Amino acid sequence: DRINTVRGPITISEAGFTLTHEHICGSSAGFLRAWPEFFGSRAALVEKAVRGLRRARAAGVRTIVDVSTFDIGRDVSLLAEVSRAADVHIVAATGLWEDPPLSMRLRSVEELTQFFLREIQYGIEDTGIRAGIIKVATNGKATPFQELVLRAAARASLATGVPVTTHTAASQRDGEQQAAIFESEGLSPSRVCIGHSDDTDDLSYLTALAARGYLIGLDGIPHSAIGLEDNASASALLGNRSWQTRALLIKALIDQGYMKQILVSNDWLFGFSSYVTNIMDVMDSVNPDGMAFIPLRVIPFLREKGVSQETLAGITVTNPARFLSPT
Amino acid sequence: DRINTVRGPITISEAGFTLTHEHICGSSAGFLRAWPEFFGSRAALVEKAVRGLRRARAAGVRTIVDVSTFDIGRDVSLLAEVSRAADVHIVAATGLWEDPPLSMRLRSVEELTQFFLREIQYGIEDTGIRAGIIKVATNGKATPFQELVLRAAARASLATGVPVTTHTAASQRDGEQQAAIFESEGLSPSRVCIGHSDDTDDLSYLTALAARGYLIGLDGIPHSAIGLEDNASASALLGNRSWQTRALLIKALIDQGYMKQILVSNDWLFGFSSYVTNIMDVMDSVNPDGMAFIPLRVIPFLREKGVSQETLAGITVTNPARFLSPT
Ligand SMILES: *[C@H]1CC[C@](C)(CC)CC1
Ligand SMILES: *[C@H]1CC[C@](C)(CC)CC1
Ligand SMILES: [Zn+2]
Ligand SMILES: [Zn+2]
Ligand SMILES: [Zn+2]
Ligand SMILES: [Zn+2]
Repeated sequence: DRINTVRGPITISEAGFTLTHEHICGSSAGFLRAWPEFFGSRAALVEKAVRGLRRARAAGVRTIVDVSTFDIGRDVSLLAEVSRAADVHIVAATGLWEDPPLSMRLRSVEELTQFFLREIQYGIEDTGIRAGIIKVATNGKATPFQELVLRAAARASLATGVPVTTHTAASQRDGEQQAAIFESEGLSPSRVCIGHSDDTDDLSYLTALAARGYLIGLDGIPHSAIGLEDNASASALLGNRSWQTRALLIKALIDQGYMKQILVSNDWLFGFSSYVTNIMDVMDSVNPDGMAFIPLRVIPFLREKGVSQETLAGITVTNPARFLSPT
Repeated sequence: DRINTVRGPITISEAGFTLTHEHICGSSAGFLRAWPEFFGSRAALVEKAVRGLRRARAAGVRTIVDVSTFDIGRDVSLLAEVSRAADVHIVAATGLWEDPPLSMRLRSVEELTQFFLREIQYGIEDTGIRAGIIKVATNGKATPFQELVLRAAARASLATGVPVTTHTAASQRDGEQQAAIFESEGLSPSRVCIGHSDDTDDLSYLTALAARGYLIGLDGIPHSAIGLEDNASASALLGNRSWQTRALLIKALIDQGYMKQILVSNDWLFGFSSYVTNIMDVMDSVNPDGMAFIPLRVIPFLREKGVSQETLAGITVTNPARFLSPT
């Protein structure tokens, strides 16, 4: 009956309009602490995040799910500060992404389960802030360690009811192996969002996942390097498909009967140290609306394409609440 | 005229008997903060380190150089606590080892130089504690990023006078490429210790480095899996050469005229999360003396083999002071 946020438990009705895959800062463990000048300063990063979340709140957003893990450099004290100043709920994540250090990569499935359970059930570091989601990742066929991470995420979710959300290389159909591993541990697909699924146009892949009961994360809608001229690093990161092409996948899944299984987000950030220098400036030039892009641009676009206000409210309010509520 | 420690500047004469390659904890960035239970508890790790350093101090040690970097999970607040409780000076390190995260691996040589200079000239995180050595690493041919790290370490040392110490795969003669890169930046070999050099018996490699002026780090003397039965992970980490075989390299370099260029250490730790679970228990069974192994076992061994007290005092007191004193 309660979702954990960086400011404590909230009721399901308090979540409201929820972006289910976002980041305050995409970094690495300990990096903001050791090298804040990379972001100008910690205070500058806080100010940029607060301004952005305030603009998102003005556009209707009430909650974001920050799916930054330990190895994305999640700083829940930073999240708590930004959430208080902007009056936007923030759900924090446990799990591991694609850059775990040796001290994680050498661990067993049982050890990883203990760590994920620590952050869900006890707290993150010494903050008492508890994670409300488990984030995992593959980029193609799972490494042996990533198989353990997926299994540990399933075990932590089975013990707590907290959902799992994934990073995929969608064009490699990673979600199929992720699903197989999750189901081998007994995890219900209704507890799992297969993310970055808007990175592919393969409807046979997307509907294969949705038919089994998975939630489908169409979470990078504004990610596009169309127009960026001669920027190889931005094109490799953002792709050459338009935001409209990504957004139309929302309509496609609605038209196939999966409106209750769609989760939509921007996968935006306010600082970004785990990629090339100045990528944040490039991304901000692509999408000045930042996290407000979903309510300000995507929802009107889909309404114009014939999607009802009621269905879009179900996707942005009802589905995230059903997903995040521990079950 | 001063060496920076985790408790502030000390005079050269205060350093005394110095172990030049040690670790309080071999971990990963943020790991002790996020998962202290891996070590039992933070307090248990502190207590184990204080007991060990007190036993080292009783055996004659006055200073250790903790060559844990950012990506070894260096916690200078932990080092400061242990150094105060044990009355042993601890010199902290900057640099990067073999497990840098994406936020480091994507950086330029200029950016890395800024980061190393930050930790030497300003402070580590928000602690005001300044590093007194720069640690770098290769395992075979340098990766492109490791080339940048070596160059940035050279630049930081050229600006500050602080020395550089390296991790090598000694049997692959890494020190030769490390030397080439350092010298291409104008760094004096007298500011560089090529470490893990006791991992090889190749005198042609060791003397090639010493002839150019490098300091030679014979820093893992008690590392041996001889006697360990059927432990593949311990054998891969520690090797099958005896501690006596490693220690006799000290005598070999003395006999070749390099007594002033030898640095000796244990490469010991009190916690170790970046390898297999329970490796610390295995290592402690191999060498119950821990960091006291050099004064309690190696120095008497070399005296029995004909090395003078005066030469061993030069190696353990004079050489570390000459190396660490900024120049
Ligand atoms: C909201 C109304 C229901 C549809 C039209 C699907 C029938 C989607 C938009
Ligand atoms: C101390 C005295 C000098 C030697 C014998 C090298 C001549 C080493 C031991
Ligand atoms: Zn991702
Ligand atoms: Zn993301
Ligand atoms: Zn090493
Ligand atoms: Zn070491």
